[PDB]
Amino acid sequence: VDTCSLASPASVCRTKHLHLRCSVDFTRRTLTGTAALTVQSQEDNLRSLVLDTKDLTIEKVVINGQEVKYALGERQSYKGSPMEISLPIALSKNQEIVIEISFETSPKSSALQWLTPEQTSGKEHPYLFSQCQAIHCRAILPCQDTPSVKLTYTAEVSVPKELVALMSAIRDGETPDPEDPSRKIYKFIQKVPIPCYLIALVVGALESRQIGPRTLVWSEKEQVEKSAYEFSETESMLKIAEDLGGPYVWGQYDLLVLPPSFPYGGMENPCLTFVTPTLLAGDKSLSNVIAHEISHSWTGNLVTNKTWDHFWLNEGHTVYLERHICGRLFGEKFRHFNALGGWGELQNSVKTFGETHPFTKLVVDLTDIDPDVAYSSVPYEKGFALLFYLEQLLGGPEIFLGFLKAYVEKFSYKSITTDDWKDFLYSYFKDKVDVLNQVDWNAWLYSPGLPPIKPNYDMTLTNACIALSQRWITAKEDDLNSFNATDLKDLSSHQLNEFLAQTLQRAPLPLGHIKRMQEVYNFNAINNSEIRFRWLRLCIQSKWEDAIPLALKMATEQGRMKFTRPLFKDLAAFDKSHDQAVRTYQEHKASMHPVTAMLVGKDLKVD
Ligand SMILES: Nc1nc(-c2ccc(Cc3ccccc3)cc2)co1
Ligand SMILES: [Yb+3]
Ligand SMILES: [Yb+3]
Ligand SMILES: [Yb+3]
Ligand SMILES: [Yb+3]
Repeated sequence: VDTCSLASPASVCRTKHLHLRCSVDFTRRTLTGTAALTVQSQEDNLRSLVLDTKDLTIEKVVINGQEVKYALGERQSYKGSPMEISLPIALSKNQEIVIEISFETSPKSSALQWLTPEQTSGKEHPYLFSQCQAIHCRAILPCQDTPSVKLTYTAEVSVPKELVALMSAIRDGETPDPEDPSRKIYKFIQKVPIPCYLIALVVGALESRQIGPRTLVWSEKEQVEKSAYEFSETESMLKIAEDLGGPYVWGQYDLLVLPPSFPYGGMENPCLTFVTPTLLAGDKSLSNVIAHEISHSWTGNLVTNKTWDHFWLNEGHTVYLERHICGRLFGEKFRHFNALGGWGELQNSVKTFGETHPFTKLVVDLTDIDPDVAYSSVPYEKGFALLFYLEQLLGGPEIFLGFLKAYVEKFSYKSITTDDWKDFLYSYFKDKVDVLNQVDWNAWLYSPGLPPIKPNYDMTLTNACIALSQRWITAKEDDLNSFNATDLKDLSSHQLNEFLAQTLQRAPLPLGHIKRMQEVYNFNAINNSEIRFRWLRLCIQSKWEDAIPLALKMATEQGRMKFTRPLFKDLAAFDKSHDQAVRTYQEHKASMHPVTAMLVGKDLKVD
């Protein structure tokens, strides 16, 4: 049972296919159309079924060419409203029918952000993009909005002819709209079954550049050249990922660089990974996010979590593969450096939530929890830490990678639970069951807080970061003169970020130390978003009033939640910036992504 879905479960009926025909109306901020669901009964004498919806207007439901009865239930908060459909003829087990639902979305759809021309790079055209994970697909179309059900899909999308539509699917042509010569229809096919959280749409003034044999980058024209360079390692990462995971089954691997309000670093929409433009550091240094989205083509998109309580299966295995791709490209010492950084992010999340908090468990219970409120680094890093621990326990990365490949092959096209994973781990490692039974499974999977054992990490690349951080933390006023730009000369961007992260873990530092850091290191000049984020948090938490306009600008000029939520929270916690933080939120809230708007409002206690 999926506690986040109000739809008929997969034991009752299963959507096999969606045919979406829709029109994007930027004047009304609506998507209007038909969703034709091919549904297979899983029981005898099926006479009704229930779909998820959220803020959808339903015009009619058509089966066998006639309108049928349907009823929308009372709204259940973030879950939306269940839609019960009375079938005209009882179905036997395995019988399939087509249900055609005529619907329109709400301008406030939590799946969608509608941008005005002034919010875009080009300033002439508007822009739309979706983000369905976890349970926002129901705010675009009626569906069994659960990852326990996988379907293929086809779509035809009518847009103003000056604009381009793309989806999480193979492009299947474009024509003038035969109903309206001011519009174009773009067609799409997704022939690999997916959970519906992977459906995605973008409409805007998009251009493409080829960067590899199976990859185009898409953005507004102003970002194409920088994006092509930034993501040039993509084909190399795809080849490594195929070596680790088995064949790439999805045909194309395109990248779409969204406007700056995209809420996440990336989203693994099949055939078309969506990425934040905050990756555009100019030196490819944030390419781990691409390695992570590539990895999801296996762990998440092929093997899927059955319910959101088991989300760690998706993210932990993806971080694990991501860090192997980066280790194959840049060395094993680098993989251990990134692994140890992730432990630090886990320490931070556990300290923030508290060590007894239920969202620090690996397997969570999202009954009556908004999944967007539970989202954190925990499933990423506690999930990675478990796999990295098991790697060490079971004989190292070569051996554990054999398990990963076999796991993907076993559960390809399926939706699974933690128990399914664990049973297969035990089956695969049958000759090492004595080692597996040493694991404290109850603590790792079901207990809050830090895991009960910390893995072993190579320290080679970390040591200079720790040493410099400790020099600053232990410095007194009379030591500040000893710091110099030469301190950084042998540090990569990754090490500078880790130096900041280590130092931020001990924040605040005295204001004179932070002033001295700017004087000698000129961190205000650095445009790398991860470095800048941690530098600005360090400054604000250390009560540097000069950093307030910089922090407010970064919090509002982009909307990646990783950056925006903690910058707003730091600014609200500094008495000198509190009022500006709340005022700035209130002035921007109407033109924010709807999920970001909600979560920053929760964080700032501003309703
Ligand atoms: N260990 C652990 N898992 C979670 C968790 C589970 C599911 C989700 C849903 C979600 C929401 C938004 C975007 C992507 C996924 C979030 C967190 C927490 O702790
Ligand atoms: Yb029957
Ligand atoms: Yb075709
Ligand atoms: Yb039409
Ligand atoms: Yb078993």
